[PDB]
Amino acid sequence: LYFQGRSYQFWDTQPVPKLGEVVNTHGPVEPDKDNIRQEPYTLPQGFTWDALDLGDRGVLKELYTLLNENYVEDDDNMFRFDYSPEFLLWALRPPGWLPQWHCGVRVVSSRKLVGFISAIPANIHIYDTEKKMVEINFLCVHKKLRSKRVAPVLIREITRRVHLEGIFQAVYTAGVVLPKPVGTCRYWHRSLNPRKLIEVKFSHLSRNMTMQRTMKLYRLPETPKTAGLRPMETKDIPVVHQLLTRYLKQFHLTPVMSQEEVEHWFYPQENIIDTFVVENANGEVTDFLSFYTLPSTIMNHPTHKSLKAAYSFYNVHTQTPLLDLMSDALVLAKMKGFDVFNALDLMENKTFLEKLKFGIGDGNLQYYLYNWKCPSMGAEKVGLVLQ
Ligand SMILES: CCCCCCCCCCCCCC(=O)SCCNC(=O)CCNC(=O)[C@H](O)C(C)(C)COP(=O)(O)OP(=O)(O)OC[C@H]1O[C@@H](n2cnc3c(N)ncnc32)[C@H](O)[C@@H]1OP(=O)(O)O
Ligand SMILES: Cc1nn(C)c(C)c1NS(=O)(=O)c1c(Cl)cc(-c2ccnc(N3CCN(C)CC3)c2)cc1Cl
Ligand SMILES: [Mg+2]
Repeated sequence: LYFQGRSYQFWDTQPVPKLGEVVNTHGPVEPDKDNIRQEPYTLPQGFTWDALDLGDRGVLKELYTLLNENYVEDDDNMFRFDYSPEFLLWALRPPGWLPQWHCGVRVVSSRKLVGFISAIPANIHIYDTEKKMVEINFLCVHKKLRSKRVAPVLIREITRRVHLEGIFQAVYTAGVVLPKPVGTCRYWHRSLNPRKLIEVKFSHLSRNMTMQRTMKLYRLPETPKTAGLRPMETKDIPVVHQLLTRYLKQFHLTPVMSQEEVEHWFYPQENIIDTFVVENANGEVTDFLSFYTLPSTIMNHPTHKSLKAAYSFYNVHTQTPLLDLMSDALVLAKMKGFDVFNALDLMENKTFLEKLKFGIGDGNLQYYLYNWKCPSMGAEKVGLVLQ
């Protein structure tokens, strides 16, 4: 059985392994290029490239609107991600960000923004190799421009722009199956406000249960249990960096963060990123938990307009049991007004998902490397979370 809906006209031309090729080697698919195309790729007539300065508030709003109206939706068209402008700044301007890697497509005549793709730099540990790579995210084509082969042009153009800076590998996640996943993860969900989630058909009411009984089943403590939990502060930057660096060594695909990157990714910003640390009776920070804020717009519901979701980010345990840490994460999310807590089955997350009453969801998230041939891994060896 060859075809399963995709004969990969674009992807078969790219330096990636074929779907169903078993990989036993480790290394690049093609050599580092010593001459790179200087000219942007040709777009269809009436469209032009534009590098978006997200420090211009109006341009940031334009990107916000493109994504708010055209980024990831569920298959029944009830929910769409609603990344805030300030979130987008957090995700797209980490240390080493470049304006040319905020790659937009605009209509020539009206200047309307109809396409986007982004690269951010990251050091990536893949098995026994550490490479400088980029992370690709926020690939989006306006709904009215769909299936016109614009996505391959966006992909080739960010590839060129990244090659110009001397980087020849990338890491990316998507919901679609492409040549070739290095790992596959599943989304899991922990109800915090089950009433609302049942009302908007995110969850279903179980066979023999009432609304009041489902509320009781998912009821959480009013405050966390772990001794010495508190918000991350500036003084915790070094130890958070140390804890994460050491904790991530056990996995096979991880970021390798500088202290400035740890500051950027974890230092709390209201309604974007939350990090809590465990400072013990000695004064030592031994664990931390983190989650980011990503609501989804709710279409076609009479009462509820926004689904408030917290996403598990990086959780490091050395002295507090992981089960207790995540229990505290759920409590903190509840306290802050989240409707649901989402997590993937990567890292050690399978050790707590069922025990803490997460339900499995519909969506697979595929992890990919560009121009790096290595064996695939189980979800539990994946130690990388992209927003
Ligand atoms: C060294 C540096 C390298 C840097 C680059 C690294 C690689 C980066 C790779 C990008 C990582 C992105 C990370 C994220 O942001 S993942 C999030 C992606 N965004 C969305 O899902 C938002 C909603 N959907 C859309 O806006 C559009 O439908 C998109 C833009 C996704 C496709 O637009 P459209 O629906 O109008 O289609 P087309 O006619 O233009 O093109 C169809 C072709 O594109 C292939 N396709 C479809 N979806 C994806 C996808 N998510 N990754 C890679 N390829 C994808 C498809 O197999 C086909 O190719 P082939 O089957 O013929 O081969
Ligand atoms: C409440 C809700 N809102 N919405 C819009 C949805 C679909 C749900 N249901 S869901 O919670 O179970 C869920 C969730 Cl969050 C996300 C995805 C998904 C799918 C494909 N790509 C991505 N990304 C791509 C790139 N980024 C680095 C990572 C994101 C995410 C699928 C599901 Cl099915
Ligand atoms: Mg298109």
